[PDB]
Amino acid sequence: SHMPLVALLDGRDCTVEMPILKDVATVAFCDAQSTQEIHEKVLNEAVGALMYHTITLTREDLEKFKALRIIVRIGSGFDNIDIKSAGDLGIAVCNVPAASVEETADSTLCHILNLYRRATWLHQALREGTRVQSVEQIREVASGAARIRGETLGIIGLGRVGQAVALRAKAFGFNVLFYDPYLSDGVERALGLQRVSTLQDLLFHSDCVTLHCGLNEHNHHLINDFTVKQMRQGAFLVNTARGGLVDEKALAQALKEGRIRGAALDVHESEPFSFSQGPLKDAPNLICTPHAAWYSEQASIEMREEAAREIRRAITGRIPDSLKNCVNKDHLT
Amino acid sequence: SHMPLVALLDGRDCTVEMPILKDVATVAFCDAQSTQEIHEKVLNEAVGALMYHTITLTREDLEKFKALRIIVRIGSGFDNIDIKSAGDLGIAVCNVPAASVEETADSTLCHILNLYRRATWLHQALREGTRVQSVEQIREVASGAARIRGETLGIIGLGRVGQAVALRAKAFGFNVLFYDPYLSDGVERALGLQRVSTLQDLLFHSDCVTLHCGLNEHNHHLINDFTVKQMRQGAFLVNTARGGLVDEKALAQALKEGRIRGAALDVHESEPFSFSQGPLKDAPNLICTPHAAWYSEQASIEMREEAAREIRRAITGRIPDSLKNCVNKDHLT
Amino acid sequence: SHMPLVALLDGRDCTVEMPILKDVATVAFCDAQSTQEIHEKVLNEAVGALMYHTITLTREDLEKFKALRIIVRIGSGFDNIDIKSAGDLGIAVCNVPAASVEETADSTLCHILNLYRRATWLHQALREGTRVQSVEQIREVASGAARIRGETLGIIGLGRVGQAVALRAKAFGFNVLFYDPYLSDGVERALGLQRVSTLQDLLFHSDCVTLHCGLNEHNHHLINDFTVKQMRQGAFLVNTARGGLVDEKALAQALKEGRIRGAALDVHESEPFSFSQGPLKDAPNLICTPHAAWYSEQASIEMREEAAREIRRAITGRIPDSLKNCVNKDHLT
Amino acid sequence: SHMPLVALLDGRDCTVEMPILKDVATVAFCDAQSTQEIHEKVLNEAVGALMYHTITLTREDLEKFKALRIIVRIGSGFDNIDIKSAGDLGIAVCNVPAASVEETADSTLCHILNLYRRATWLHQALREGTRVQSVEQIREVASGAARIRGETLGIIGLGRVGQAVALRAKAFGFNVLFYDPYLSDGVERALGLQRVSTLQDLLFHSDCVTLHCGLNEHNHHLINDFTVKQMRQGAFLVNTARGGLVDEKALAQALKEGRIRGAALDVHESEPFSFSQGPLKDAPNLICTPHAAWYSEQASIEMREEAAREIRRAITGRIPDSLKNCVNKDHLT
Ligand SMILES: NC(=O)C1=CN([C@@H]2O[C@H](COP(=O)(O)OP(=O)(O)OC[C@H]3O[C@@H](n4cnc5c(N)ncnc54)[C@H](O)[C@@H]3O)[C@@H](O)[C@H]2O)C=CC1
Ligand SMILES: NC(=O)C1=CN([C@@H]2O[C@H](COP(=O)(O)OP(=O)(O)OC[C@H]3O[C@@H](n4cnc5c(N)ncnc54)[C@H](O)[C@@H]3O)[C@@H](O)[C@H]2O)C=CC1
Ligand SMILES: NC(=O)C1=CN([C@@H]2O[C@H](COP(=O)(O)OP(=O)(O)OC[C@H]3O[C@@H](n4cnc5c(N)ncnc54)[C@H](O)[C@@H]3O)[C@@H](O)[C@H]2O)C=CC1
Ligand SMILES: NC(=O)C1=CN([C@@H]2O[C@H](COP(=O)(O)OP(=O)(O)OC[C@H]3O[C@@H](n4cnc5c(N)ncnc54)[C@H](O)[C@@H]3O)[C@@H](O)[C@H]2O)C=CC1
Ligand SMILES: [Ca+2]
Ligand SMILES: [Ca+2]
Ligand SMILES: [Ca+2]
Ligand SMILES: [Ca+2]
Repeated sequence: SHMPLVALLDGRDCTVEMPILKDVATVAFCDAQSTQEIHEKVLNEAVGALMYHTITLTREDLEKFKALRIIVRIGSGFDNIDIKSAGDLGIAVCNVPAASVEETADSTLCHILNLYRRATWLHQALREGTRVQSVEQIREVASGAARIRGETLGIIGLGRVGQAVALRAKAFGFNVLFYDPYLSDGVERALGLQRVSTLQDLLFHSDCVTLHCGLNEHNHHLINDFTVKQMRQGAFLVNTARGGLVDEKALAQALKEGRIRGAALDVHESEPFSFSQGPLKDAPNLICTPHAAWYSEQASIEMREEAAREIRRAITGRIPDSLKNCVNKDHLT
Repeated sequence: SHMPLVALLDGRDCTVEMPILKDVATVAFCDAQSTQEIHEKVLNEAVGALMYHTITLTREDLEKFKALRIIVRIGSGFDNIDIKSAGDLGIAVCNVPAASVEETADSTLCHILNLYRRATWLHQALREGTRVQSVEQIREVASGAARIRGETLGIIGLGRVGQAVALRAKAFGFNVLFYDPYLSDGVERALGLQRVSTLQDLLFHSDCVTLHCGLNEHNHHLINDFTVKQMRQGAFLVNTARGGLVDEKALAQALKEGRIRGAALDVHESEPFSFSQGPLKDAPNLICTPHAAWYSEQASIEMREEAAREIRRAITGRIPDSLKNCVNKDHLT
Repeated sequence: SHMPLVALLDGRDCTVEMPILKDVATVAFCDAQSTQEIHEKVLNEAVGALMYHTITLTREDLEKFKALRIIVRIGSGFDNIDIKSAGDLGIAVCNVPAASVEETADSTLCHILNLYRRATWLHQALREGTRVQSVEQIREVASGAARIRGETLGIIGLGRVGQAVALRAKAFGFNVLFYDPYLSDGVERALGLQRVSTLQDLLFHSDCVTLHCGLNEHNHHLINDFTVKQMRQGAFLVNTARGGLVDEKALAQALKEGRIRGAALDVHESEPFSFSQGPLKDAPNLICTPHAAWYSEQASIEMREEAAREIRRAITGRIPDSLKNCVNKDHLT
Repeated sequence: SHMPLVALLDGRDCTVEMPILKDVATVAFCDAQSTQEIHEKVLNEAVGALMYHTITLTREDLEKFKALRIIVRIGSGFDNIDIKSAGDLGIAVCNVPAASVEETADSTLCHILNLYRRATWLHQALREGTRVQSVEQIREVASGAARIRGETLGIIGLGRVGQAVALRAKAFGFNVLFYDPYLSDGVERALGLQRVSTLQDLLFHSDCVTLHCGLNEHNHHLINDFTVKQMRQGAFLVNTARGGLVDEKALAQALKEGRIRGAALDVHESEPFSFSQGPLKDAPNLICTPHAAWYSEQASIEMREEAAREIRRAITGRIPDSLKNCVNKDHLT
C-alpha cells in the first residue's frame, strides 16, 4: 500500500505531473532554493526528484539523500547538477532536451534583432519621453542600428538550438559561422554552414556572437578578459545558454569602453538578475531577460509531462535501461 | 552662371547630396514642418525639392510653388504628397523604393518576435525591479509568450517588404497568408504562400496580423472598429507601414478589452508619437518605435544618394523620361 | 433556345470543360494544327475559342473568324497569338498564368540537376551497356559532373517561374543572379537575390543560364551567335520557356565546339522536336523533353477548369470587365 | 632508408595521394577486385591501405595481411569492411565522411525530380522516336508526372546526406518525414521536420521513400517483401545509400505489379549493375546510375587528399589518437 516518494525540489506547482504519477508515486514539493530548505523526510525517503535550474546539487547535497535513485531536470541544461558524483552515488540523472528548442531560438533571434534594430531601446526612449520629430532625430535616437545582410553571425555550439538559430539567421542574410569542437566533420556541409576550428577564429570573423553551448567543466568564463579582446571592435554578444559562460566583469568593461557595442543576456552568472546589483550594474547598451527564453505555455506543459513520464519509467522499470534521456549512464554504478 | 535651386524641405542635413548635385543645382534647406515655414525664395524659385515624411503637401501647398518641376521622396512611401494634384500642376513626383526593404522587414520580425517572446516587456519588468527567482515567477512574468510554430501570420500587402517578411516568417514555422487585392494570381505559387481574397478572410485566420501596404485613398483606417471585430480573439497587430491604416481609437479599446493581446507600432496616425498623448495614452500591451524601421546607416546613405541622382537626372535631362522612379507619370501634364 | 458556340481549336478532349460550360455554350472541337483545318461553321459562328500552344493565330487567321469575341489560352504563354491584331479586331485574349508555375520550376531544377549530376546521361550509358566496375571508370563515365555549391545560376526573366526557380536554386548552394529589364528596382532585395542590368552581365557571370521570360517582339533569338559568345566557357543552358528564344544553329555549334558543355531544352524553335531533324540533329550533350515541363494531372485539370470559367464569364458578362486574366485590354476596341 | 608500404587495393591512380605521402610511405597499387588479386608482397609488408567500395574485406581477407595497421576508405561508407574483426586484429579503419555530402544530396534530388517530372523517361521516349505533337499526346507520354507540393517525402536515416536532402526537399513543397532510430529526440525540432518512430509509420505516410542510412548488421534488406507491402500504393523509391538495403526480388515484383510506380537506384545488391542481368532485368519504371551520386571533380580530389593525410597521420603519429575519422576505436586492441 506504500508508494515511492517523489519530490519537486525547487518548485511548488505539481498539477501537470499529478495525472501521470498518481498511481505510481506520492508527490511532494519543497519550494526550496537550496539543499538547506529540504525537509528531512524528503532527504531520507525520496526515491525520485524533479527540479528546474534554480537549485544546485553538489556531491555534498547528493550525499544527504539516502534513498534517491533518479533526478529529472525539467529542462535541457543540467550544469546545476554534479553529474559524475551522482553517477558514483548510484543516482541516474535525466533531462528534457527538446521541449524548448524553437522557443529558445526564437528568443535568440529576438535579441539579435533587438540589437541590430534597437527596437527595445527605441521603445525605452519613447517611454522616457524622448521626442523624435525630425529625420535627423530619428537617425540620432536610432544611432547604431545596422543593416543585417552581409553581417557575420558566429554560433558557439551547434546543437539543437544552435542549428535552429543558424537556419533562422540565414533568412535575414546573415553569413553564419559556427565553432563546436565536439562535432565530427560534415555537419557544416549538410546544413550549408561555414565552420571554424578555434574559438579565436569564430570571434575574429563575427560581427555578432551568440552562445548556444552547454556549460561544462572546460568552458566556464569562455568569454573572458582574454577572449573578449579577440572579438571584433563593436561586435554584439548574445547569451541564451548559461551565464557561467561569460565573465561579466570583462563584459561590463567592454560595454563601457565600447569594444562591444551591445549585449543581450537571458542568463547570468548570478540569477535572479538585477540591474542594481552585480558587475553589470552600470553597463550600457545592455538588454536582459529573466531566464525566459525557454518559456511558452506549450513548452512548459510538454517538458513537465515528459519529466513525469521519465519518473514513472524509472519507478516502474529498470534503471537506466527504461530511461529515454539519461545523461550519465557512463557514470552510473 | 545661374543654377537651378533645389530645396530640402523637412530637413537640414544635405551633406550626402552635395557631392552629387554640386555642379548641377544650388542646394538649400528649410528645416520646415509645414508649408508655412518655407522661405518665399524657395516657393518662388525652387525647381526641385527633396523631402522625407514629416511634411505634407496638399494641392494648396503645391500651388504655392511657382517654378517647382520635380519632388523626390527620400523614401518609399509617398502618401504625404497629393500625387494627382502634383501631376495636374505639372510636377513630377518620385520615390526611393528599395533602400530600406530588408531593414523594414527585419524591424517587423523584431516586433513580431517581441510580441510572441515578450523580450521587450521582460526587459522593462527587470528595469522596473521585478524579481524573478522561481520558475512559477518566470511563467508569471512571461505570461502570454507563445510558441510560434503552427501560428498563422497574415500579411496585408505583399510587396517588397511583405515578401521579405513572408520569407523570414517561414523560417520560424509561421503559416503565412497574405491579402493583396492588386496582384495578379500566381505570385502565391512562386513564393509558396497561401493567398486569400478578402481582408475579412485574412483577419479571420491570422493569429498575428502585420501591415505592409501603402496608404492610399481606399484603405484609410483599414483596421477600424468594424474590421477589428473580424480579428481572432487575442491576436497580435504589427504596423510598420503607415499609421493612417489603423484607427487608434478602435485599437486602444481592443487592447484594453483584451480582444487584441498586443500591438507593435512603428508608425502612428499623428507623429511624433507620445505615450502621454493620443488615443493610445493608456493602452496596455503596446510596443512603439519612432518611425525607425527604415533606418540603417547604409540605407540612409543609399536613399539620399539615389534621391540626389534622381534630382540631377530631372534637371539634366527630360521629365519624366529620364526619371527612374517617377510614381505619377499617368497624372503628369 | 440557341446557345453561343465555343471551339477547342487544337485539341479534342473537352471533358473537363463540359460541366462548367454545359448550360452556357455549345462546345465543339477541331483537333486542328492550323487555321486551314477549322470547319467553316467554326470560323463563321464561333463566339469563343479555347486553344493550347500547338496552333498559331496571325492577323490573317484572326480575320477568318466572323463572330469570335474571346480567345482563352489554356496555359500561361500566349506568344502563339497575334495579341495586338486580336485587340484591333475586337477579340479579347486571356491566359491561365498560375496553374503550372511550380511544375515548371520543378522541371527546370530537374534539368539543371540532370546537367550538373548527369543522371540522365548516366542512365543512358547503362542502357547502352557500358560497364562501370572501377572507380576510374565511374570518374570516366560521369566526367563533367560538377559540385553545385558556389556555382552561379543566371535567371533570365524573374516572374512566376523565375522566382520559384530562384528560391529552389538557393537551397542547393547556387549563387543566383537574374536579368529582367521590366521589373522595378527592389524585387532583388525582397527575395535576397543579386540583379544585373544587361543580358551581357548575366551571361558573363553565370555558370548555368536558364530562360524564364516570355517570347515577345524584342527577344526572338535572345541567345544567338552574338550573345552565345558572351557566355562562360563550358556553361550550361536550360530553356523551359520558349524555343523561339534560342537560335538552335548557334546552340548546335556551341555544343559541338564545347563552348557550351551541355543544354537541356523542353521547348524548341520547331515543335514537335526530333533528334533526327533540325539544327540539333547531331548536337552532343543535349537533353530534351517534349514541351512537358507544365504537365501534372492537377495542373492540367486546374488550367482547363479555369479556362472554362473564363469562357463562361465572357459569355455571361461584359468583355473585358468580367475577365480575370485578359492580357490585351490595352488593344481591345 | 626503408619506408613503410601503402597499397591502393582497388584502384591504380595514386596521383592525388603522391605529393602528400612521398616522404612518408612507398605507394603501390593493386587494381584488385578481390583479395585473390593482391600481390604477396602487399599482403606481407603493407602497413597501410587505401580502398574504395569495389572490394570487400572479411575477417578471412584481413587475416592474410601480416603488417597492416590502418585501412582508410576513400569515402564515407565502410560496410564493405569487417570493422569489428579489423579492430580485433589490431587494424584501425577510417573513412572520409564529408567530401560528397552535397553531391550525393543533389544526385538524390535529381532522381526524386526525375521520378516526379519524368524528365529522364521523357528524354528516352524522344530518343526512341516518339512523336509528341498534340497536348493529348503530351499528357500521354508524360503520364504519371505529378505535382510535388503536398507530397510527403520519407527519409530513412537523417545524417549528413539525409539532412541535406531534407532541406532541399522543403524548397519544393515536400512534407518531410524521417525515421532514424539512433538519434536522440530534438533533432526534428532544430531542423523543423516531422519524425516517426517505426519504419512502418515512415512507409505508411510517404509518397516517396528515399534511403540515406548506412548498411549495418541490422538493416540488410530493410526494404523487403514484408516492408514493401507497408508502402503507399504507387509510391516512389530512391536509393543512393547502399544496394544491400533493398531486396531487388521484392522490388522488381512491386514495379511489375504497379504497387511501386517507379524507382531510382544509384546502388545495387550486385555492382556493377546491368539492365540485362539481375532481379531487375525486366523491371519497368526503373532509373539507374552506376554508383556515381558521390562524384564531382572537387569531391574526388577532396576525399583522396584527406585519405592520404589520414595515412600520413597514422604512420607519423600514434594509432588511434592521431586519427581524425577512425570508425572502430571501440574494437581496436
Ligand atoms: N535560457 C533558457 O531558458 C534555455 C537555455 N538553454 C541552454 O542553451 C544551451 C544549448 O542548448 P541545446 O542546444 O539544447 O544543447 P545541445 O546539447 O543540443 O547542444 C550543445 C552543443 O554545444 C556544444 N559545445 C559544448 N561545449 C562547447 C564549447 N566549449 N565550445 C563550442 N561548443 C560547445 C556541444 O558540442 C553541443 O553540440 C544549453 O546550455 C542550455 O542550457 C536551452 C534552452 C532554454
Ligand atoms: N516605417 C518605415 O520607416 C517604413 C515604412 N514603409 C511602409 O511600408 C509599406 C510597404 O512598403 P513597400 O513594401 O516598399 O511598398 P510596395 O509598393 O513594394 O508594396 C505595397 C503593396 O501593398 C499592396 N496594397 C495596397 N493597398 C492595399 C490594401 N488595401 N490591402 C492589401 N494590400 C494593399 C499593393 O498591392 C502592393 O503590392 C509602405 O506603406 C511604406 O510606406 C516602408 C519602408 C520603411
Ligand atoms: N514548357 C512549358 O510547358 C511552360 C513554359 N512556360 C514559359 O515560361 C516562361 C515564363 O513563364 P511565367 O514565369 O509564367 O511568365 P511571367 O509573365 O510570370 O514572367 C515573365 C518574366 O520575364 C520577363 N522578361 C520578358 N522579356 C524579357 C527579356 N528580354 N529579358 C529578361 N526578362 C524578360 C518579364 O519581365 C517577366 O517578369 C513563359 O514564356 C512561358 O511560356 C511556362 C510554364 C510552362
Ligand atoms: N552512392 C554514393 O556514391 C554515396 C553513398 N552514400 C551512402 O549514403 C548513406 C548515408 O551517408 P551519410 O549521410 O554520410 O551517413 P551518416 O553516417 O552521416 O548518416 C547515416 C544515418 O543513418 C542512420 N541509420 C542507420 N541505420 C538505420 C536504420 N536501420 N533506419 C534508419 N536510419 C538508420 C544513422 O542513425 C545515421 O544518422 C551511407 O550508407 C553511404 O554509404 C554516401 C555518399 C555517396
Ligand atoms: Ca559593425
Ligand atoms: Ca493565440
Ligand atoms: Ca565550370
Ligand atoms: Ca500518388
